[PDB]
Amino acid sequence: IRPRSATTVTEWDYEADVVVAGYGIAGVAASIEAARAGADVLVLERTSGWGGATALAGGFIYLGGGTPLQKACGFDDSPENMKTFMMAALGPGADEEKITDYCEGSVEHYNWLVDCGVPFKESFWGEPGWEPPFDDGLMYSGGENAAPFNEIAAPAPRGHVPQMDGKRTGEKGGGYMLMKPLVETAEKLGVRAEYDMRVQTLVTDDTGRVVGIVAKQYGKEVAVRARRGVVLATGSFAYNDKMIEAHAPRLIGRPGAAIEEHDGRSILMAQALGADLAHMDATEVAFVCDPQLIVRGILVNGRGQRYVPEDTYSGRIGQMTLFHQDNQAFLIIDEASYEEGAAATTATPFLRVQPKWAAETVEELESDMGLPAGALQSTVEVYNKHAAEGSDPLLHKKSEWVKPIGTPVAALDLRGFTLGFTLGGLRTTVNSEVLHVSGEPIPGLFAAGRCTSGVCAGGYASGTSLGDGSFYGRRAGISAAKQ
Amino acid sequence: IRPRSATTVTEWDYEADVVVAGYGIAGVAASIEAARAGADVLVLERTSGWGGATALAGGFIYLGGGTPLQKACGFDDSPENMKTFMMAALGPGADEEKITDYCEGSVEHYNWLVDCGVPFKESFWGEPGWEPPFDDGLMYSGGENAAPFNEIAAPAPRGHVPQMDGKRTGEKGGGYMLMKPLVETAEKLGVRAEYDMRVQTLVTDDTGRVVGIVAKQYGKEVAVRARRGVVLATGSFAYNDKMIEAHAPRLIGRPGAAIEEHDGRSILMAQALGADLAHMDATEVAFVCDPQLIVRGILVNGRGQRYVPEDTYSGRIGQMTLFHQDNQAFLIIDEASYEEGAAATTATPFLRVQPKWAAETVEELESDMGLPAGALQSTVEVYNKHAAEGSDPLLHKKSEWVKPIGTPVAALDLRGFTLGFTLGGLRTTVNSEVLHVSGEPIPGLFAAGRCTSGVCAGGYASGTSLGDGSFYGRRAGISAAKQ
Ligand SMILES: Cc1cc2nc3c(=O)[nH]c(=O)nc-3n(C[C@H](O)[C@H](O)[C@H](O)COP(=O)(O)OP(=O)(O)OC[C@H]3O[C@@H](n4cnc5c(N)ncnc54)[C@H](O)[C@@H]3O)c2cc1C
Ligand SMILES: Cc1cc2nc3c(=O)[nH]c(=O)nc-3n(C[C@H](O)[C@H](O)[C@H](O)COP(=O)(O)OP(=O)(O)OC[C@H]3O[C@@H](n4cnc5c(N)ncnc54)[C@H](O)[C@@H]3O)c2cc1C
Ligand SMILES: [Cl-]
Ligand SMILES: [Cl-]
Repeated sequence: IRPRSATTVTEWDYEADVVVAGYGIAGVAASIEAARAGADVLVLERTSGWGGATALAGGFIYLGGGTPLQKACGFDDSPENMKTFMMAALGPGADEEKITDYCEGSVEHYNWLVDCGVPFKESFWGEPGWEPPFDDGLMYSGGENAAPFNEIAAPAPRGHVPQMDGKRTGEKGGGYMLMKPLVETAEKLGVRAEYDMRVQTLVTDDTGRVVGIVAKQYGKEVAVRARRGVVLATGSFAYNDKMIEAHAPRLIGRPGAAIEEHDGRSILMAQALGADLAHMDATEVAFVCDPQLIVRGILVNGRGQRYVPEDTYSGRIGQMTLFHQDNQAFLIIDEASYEEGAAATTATPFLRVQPKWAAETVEELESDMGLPAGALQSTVEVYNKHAAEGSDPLLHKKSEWVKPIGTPVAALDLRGFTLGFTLGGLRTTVNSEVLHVSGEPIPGLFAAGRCTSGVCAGGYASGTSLGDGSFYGRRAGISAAKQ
Repeated sequence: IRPRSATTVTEWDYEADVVVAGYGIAGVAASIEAARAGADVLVLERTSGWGGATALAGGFIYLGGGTPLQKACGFDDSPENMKTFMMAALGPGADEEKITDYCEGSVEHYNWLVDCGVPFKESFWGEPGWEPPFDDGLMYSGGENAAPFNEIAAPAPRGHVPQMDGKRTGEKGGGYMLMKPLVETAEKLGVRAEYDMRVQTLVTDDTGRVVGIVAKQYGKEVAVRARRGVVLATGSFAYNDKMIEAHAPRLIGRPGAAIEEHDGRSILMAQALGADLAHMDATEVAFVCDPQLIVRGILVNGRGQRYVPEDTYSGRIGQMTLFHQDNQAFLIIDEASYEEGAAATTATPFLRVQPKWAAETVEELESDMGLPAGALQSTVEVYNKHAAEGSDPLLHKKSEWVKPIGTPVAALDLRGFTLGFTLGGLRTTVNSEVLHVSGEPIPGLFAAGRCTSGVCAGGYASGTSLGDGSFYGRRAGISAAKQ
């Protein structure tokens, strides 16, 4: 992992101006910009083909500030409103400079993606869910339309989703129709790609400039020269158990990144040169229960207490459950509401969890679940008293979802229903330069995507990973192509 | 911050075998061991005198496994029981190798401290509090005698406190009687000290070995040669705002380390060489309300819900409040119980917070506090139903503290009552060698105390900082003195 001195490289197996490690969203975006700038670009991919986790993703891309898609669907937004939301939802300690930059450039970035051939349907999906069941292009994806954020920033949906039939998240998701037009663009520009390239070490000259990389390809060591810059774009550290334990131990035993190649190597390679890190504890957290069920009940913790409005983003429900309720949750839902939720339109019918307990009364359900007498009954009594008036003054679930819980009543056992991926990584500038602990860029070294600390510092919104990876991937390619 | 090449050092201002940066607990312990091993030892201290944060501390030192002090006070313990507790309480992701080592060596370490002249009174203080009001030597300090840990490990008090009259935490605390006998020991051994030394940069040779440091002393740059090793012992990063934002943003605006010199420089200096880090998000959190009040009431969050047994360690109450209840807490307490708590013996009478609201009934108190109708009433009704039977089945506060809340009733406003210090830092071995991201020690470089990730990975127990700093300080001195 220690850097290799360039003087010890006897021959270069490959050479380019800009060498991009990783052919996912950040890597392809960097390749396009670098090639447009006139650089000779070579992408190094560890597997046998392009796409990475991006091709398996739902395809949300977190964009706003008044995109053509938001306008076509009748939703106002601005860069200031988007920034207000993201600072509140994606912290604490969110990078104000980076978020401001991302928001100010968002509409241009949407148009840039469309120019590369990424298609979006001018239609909005408005029901709770993890993704649009159909090929709709816009959806709420960060809890913008739920408490507390709906009182902090004006709600606007920012989940932009490429148009695709037969989306299968985890196999070939909406994220595939982000990657494919970008790959076609890169290929037409003359971007080169080498496969089975497992990048291992950075090569530096006696000034400390990064001037190439060492990799294993087809079983043997190879050295790749980078005349202008190396862009690290190899993904997260979710599958590196030692790093999870040391940095993000809330994910011990509940890994949820899309691919195994997310082993943190590029973070380590850069740390070896003195690169700085940020938010290494930050984690996306999914909650594997269908949102159409969740929104029609109340979530309670292991003490029978409500703790999150049930109409926020499911990922935020995941974080609140794992982080603050010791990963213990139950959905309390009356039989009629469960039936309505189970019949509702969803992209994830496989997440329709069946109730574990069912009873004629809340008092019986409470004793069935092993809760102390009154713990659940009181929660339901107080909820119902205010719900009869359409009001949730405790957690501010929107009134359209608020009504008394009736009988018979059921409980879904949602203990240990979370998993996630890492959000921390290398510290980078808005130009995607990797920062040394001195606060200065490391010459020749750029990075984007989930090997970096991006727009999310703590909280997460769906789309921010493909959003920041593509946005800052572009910046890394622009910067790396400079002479 | 980038390392200085030794070839560029034209003259060394000072030279020693073992150079210790920082004259607090970790630094003095390292100095004693290195000098006992026959090394020429030089301590570099940034301020005008020794002691650092240690001299201002309450003086708890987290020790167990059957110390002479535990035995004299009639408390059984073993290294296995101590390990079981610490793994459960100081995680998640606690370092099992390090905790096991610390527990197996704890009794020897207690005896080592006594041999150096640290005095302890053979007496135990049993009432809730932040420290013994008098000169008692033993106290519970980590919630060992409260849920959930009292069902996971056999309770044993491990807060060992040096004997001292007129202890004033933040000025000259019990921690002073840890530091003073150790300084006397170090002085008799011939340990040298230079003051106004602000260490800035490590010096490396062409193999990457750390062979000295560069510092500013008395206004000018100086270079200090370390023939055998450099021990970094300069404290935490709590006062470095940029590092707090990037790594531990839960502490933004609520700093609570004892001294300003905790600016993270040694963490950065070592990262520049490729040193690895762990648990950079981990934070001790104090809760600035007297424990004799807290234990006689119920704590509720901003939704009027209980969330922590009120007889656990106050620091754990702090963490639960800041981390999981958005820093919002209120103590609900009846007038009679408040009077009894306010009259109880404490080291911290200045933390006797006065109630903000007082009412004849819980229903009135609830509406006074702005809580929704029923939110607080139901909490108190359920608590009281079980408390009439001496039982807290929700949070398992011990029965001796459980009884119905009566009337009139008051609420203390404990929103924004937390502050803390950082627990993350350099990754070190059990021999206090600083680890590179490669997993190999950096030659010549050792570290201990709050510039390192020690026994705490997340949770905190009082005494673990002076405990691990002194224990791993010894190891750093032993390792650094080797040829
Ligand atoms: C179920 C699920 C759904 C998701 N849906 C969304 C979504 O809708 N919107 C969103 O924003 N995020 C989503 N994500 C997250 C998103 O998929 C990833 O965070 C994102 O794709 C990472 O982009 P990247 O360019 O950093 O990594 P990738 O797209 O994974 O690309 C990294 C590439 O680097 C290669 N690589 C790894 N190591 C090396 C090496 N040593 N040498 C050379 N190459 C290497 C990999 O094989 C890979 O091709 C989802 C995640 C999950 C688990
Ligand atoms: C109110 C309060 C009470 C506490 N009580 C306890 C307790 O009872 N038990 C417990 O375990 N913990 C307690 N702590 C924590 C404990 O005080 C510290 O964590 C511990 O003293 C740190 O030990 P150290 O050796 O790392 O740092 P220190 O003891 O602070 O020593 C570090 C030394 O390095 C010097 N230094 C800094 N930078 C440089 C530099 N660049 N060059 C040279 N020198 C430098 C400093 O001036 C200082 O003298 C308490 C904290 C607070 C805030
Ligand atoms: Cl992923
Ligand atoms: Cl401190």
